[PDB]
Amino acid sequence: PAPPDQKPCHQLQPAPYRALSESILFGSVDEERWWHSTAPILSRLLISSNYDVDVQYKYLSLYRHLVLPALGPYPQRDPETGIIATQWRSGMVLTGLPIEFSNNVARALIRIGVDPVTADSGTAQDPFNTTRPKVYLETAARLLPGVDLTRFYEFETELVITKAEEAVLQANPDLFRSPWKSQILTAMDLQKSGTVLVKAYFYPQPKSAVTGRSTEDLLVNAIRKVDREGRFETQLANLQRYIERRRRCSFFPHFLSTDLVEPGKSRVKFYASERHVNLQMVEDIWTFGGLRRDPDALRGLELLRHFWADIQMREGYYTMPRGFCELGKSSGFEAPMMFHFHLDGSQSPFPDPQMYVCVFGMNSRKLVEGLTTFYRRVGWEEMASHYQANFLANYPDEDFEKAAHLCAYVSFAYKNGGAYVTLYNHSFNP
Amino acid sequence: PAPPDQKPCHQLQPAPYRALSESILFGSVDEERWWHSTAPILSRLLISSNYDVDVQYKYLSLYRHLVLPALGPYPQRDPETGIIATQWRSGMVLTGLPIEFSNNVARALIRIGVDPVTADSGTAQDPFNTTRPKVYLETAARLLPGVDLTRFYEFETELVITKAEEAVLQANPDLFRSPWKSQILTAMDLQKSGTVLVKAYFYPQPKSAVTGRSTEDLLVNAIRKVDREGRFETQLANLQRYIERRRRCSFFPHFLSTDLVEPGKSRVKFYASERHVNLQMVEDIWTFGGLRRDPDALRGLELLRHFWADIQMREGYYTMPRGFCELGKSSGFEAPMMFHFHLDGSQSPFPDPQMYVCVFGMNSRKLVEGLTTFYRRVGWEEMASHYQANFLANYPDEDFEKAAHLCAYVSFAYKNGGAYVTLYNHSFNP
Ligand SMILES: [Cl-]
Ligand SMILES: [Cl-]
Ligand SMILES: [Cl-]
Ligand SMILES: [Cl-]
Ligand SMILES: [Cl-]
Ligand SMILES: [Cl-]
Ligand SMILES: [Cl-]
Ligand SMILES: [Cl-]
Repeated sequence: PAPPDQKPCHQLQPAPYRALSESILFGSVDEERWWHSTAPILSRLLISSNYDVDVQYKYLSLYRHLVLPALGPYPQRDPETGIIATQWRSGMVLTGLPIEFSNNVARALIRIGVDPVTADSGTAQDPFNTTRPKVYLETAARLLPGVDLTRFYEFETELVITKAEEAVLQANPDLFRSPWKSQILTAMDLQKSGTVLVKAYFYPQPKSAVTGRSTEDLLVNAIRKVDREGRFETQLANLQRYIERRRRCSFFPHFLSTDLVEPGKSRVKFYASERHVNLQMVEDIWTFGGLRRDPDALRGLELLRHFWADIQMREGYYTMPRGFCELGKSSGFEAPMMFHFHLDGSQSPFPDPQMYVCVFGMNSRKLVEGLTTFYRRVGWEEMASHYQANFLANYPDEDFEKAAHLCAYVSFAYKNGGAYVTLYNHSFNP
Repeated sequence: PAPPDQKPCHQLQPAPYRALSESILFGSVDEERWWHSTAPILSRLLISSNYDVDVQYKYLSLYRHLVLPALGPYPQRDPETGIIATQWRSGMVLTGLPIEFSNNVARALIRIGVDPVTADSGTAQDPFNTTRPKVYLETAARLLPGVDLTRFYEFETELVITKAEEAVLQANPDLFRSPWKSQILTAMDLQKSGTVLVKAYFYPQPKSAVTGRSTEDLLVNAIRKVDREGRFETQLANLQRYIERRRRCSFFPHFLSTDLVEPGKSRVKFYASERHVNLQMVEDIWTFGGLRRDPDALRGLELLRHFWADIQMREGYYTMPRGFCELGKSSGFEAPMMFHFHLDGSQSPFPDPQMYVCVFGMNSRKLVEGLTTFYRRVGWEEMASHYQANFLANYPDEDFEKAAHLCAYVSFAYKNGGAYVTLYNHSFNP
């Protein structure tokens, strides 16, 4: 596993962002303000991760053309409270913003997470944001080669509410009281070659409310129905058997995601949240109750233990987040830990697990110091030396003694004898 | 005078053009087809002229955002004749296309000439294209720093028809029978630093038709009225005295152009067409009847003589162009020679002349061979070696035994002890 690139880039206006900024005519004030609040962070991420210049420009232009209009209204500041939020509170970030850039610091790859929204999203005209995500994926599909939507349609049919089911949730608003209303989210994985890999995420909590089927049964029946070839059947069965063991409760099946490629090559990730945030519970999940203890499983768990200590995670029993914690809102915010399970079409009996720890509310500078300690432990030299100062460079006017919102989640997997660490960070500067 | 850069670039899809092409969503089919027919030529021009990568992207993006929508309907092919034209026939090129990229091969600088048009331009809704150029310059002005429109307004008021005068030309179409209907044209000079210098050109032949004032009196009264400080007064007077000498006819005042900067720093170029295309007439104009024979004037004229022979220009008496010669139309096309006079605000008694020879209808490959001979004569080594193959690389599928439309005009001046040569070339690939 070749160590990740990390070049320094602290510049407040990186050259590609300026070059485009001085050339773009925006047909919307919102698109213009979004750009100036996020494009500098994207541009820095791209040059620090050592993407080629041509590819930097491809992606900043794509950001401009495809993403900006899908971000909807620019966030607004409350005069007296100072809190800055958008009317639709996205399930993608705890700040509720519809945009997030994530940094795979094991490979130096950037991903753009987008909750496609309109001015009507959240309001009476569209209270569950049904159509705009689809339109976004459809547009991405015609623009971007290799983007195959067959998996999205199959899951949309099973996992997203129909127009009648909406009416039931409008007529009777007591049946779905959660403010987390996002059904679909998107992600574009930006490869070094210029190719974009698109993923869709499905959150069927509203379909659950209207049909009386639990989130688990929806996810599993969905996956099981779409899986014609039965490539996921073994891993899925054993994940179910594990969720069964756990129910006989703190483990909660939450959502899934799928890639958008040829069906017989497609791969799904099943997400579950866990509220006992402690290292004995991580082992239980990581090893499926001690059933999955091959060398690779245990070697990864030893390293997971090192990671957990290095970033200084606190143990605890943490309940699902009450509302949101938007910019201006104060965080020491505590939330649940999370796992995805990778249904990969291999012959492995168990799908590969990936841990997501919510670090939102932990001092972000401190957290990144702990990560640096971890980068050194695994010999990621360039990243050890340069990442922290690139991290802080994205939040120029911010106070890092108080700031605990800059990193929201960190994920850990073990792939090819190596740690895989991804930071999900604050992607917005007013 | 430091010799011009010229790097080779023969690639059919240069990297910046691909990078943008794979990222742009076009809200118009016309903008999309325009882009694919012209952006490769612009991208090649920019890398051969050795512009920085960031600046290449600034300008290709600007092309995309500001220019593409101003090009109006994509040109259409006639099934039986094969001729390819746009409904509005632009006065900017003999092909009638609203776009032209010109190459200053003395400095390696590119300029974008644009005739801003809509789907309505030329038709009953807008037969003289009055508003769209203004809108373009106004948009460029808010986008681009340093663009000052005070000069444009002053000349627009004097030189472009009012809405009543239009009505007179519609009601009575016999009063203006010329198909050259463009009143305003634009040019963006792309500097190496990233700064864009915008010029406006004014063609008052229609205002002439409705007011009964000759083109000359319009141009001179216009310049004279706008010139508060009297910076142009001496050069203008002597140019008039010369036009007077010539009338007492083949010399014809045609149009002017102005830069768009601070007024007291502004500079105008007065254009006139000459139909005795021969070297004795060039001397007469160049030296204002033998009144302007300082060493710089005569040293430039010696070099002009070399240029004229090297590109193998044919002498002759040539009358103004009857209609257009569009793509698919056959050229050995003969047209008038042309001169501009640079009213520069200096203390010189005479404004600097610049010759424009119409080479449209001369074999373009042959012409560029003759230019290469000229580049060598003046020691422009890189340009001598690489320009021809960069020229031909812009017209990939074309036959260069017949092709005489690829270069339309070539201009010659003498600035700072050195030749200044600019090619005005075909900027479109179907
Ligand atoms: Cl590079
Ligand atoms: Cl429906
Ligand atoms: Cl149902
Ligand atoms: Cl803390
Ligand atoms: Cl460069
Ligand atoms: Cl008017
Ligand atoms: Cl008048
Ligand atoms: Cl010839």
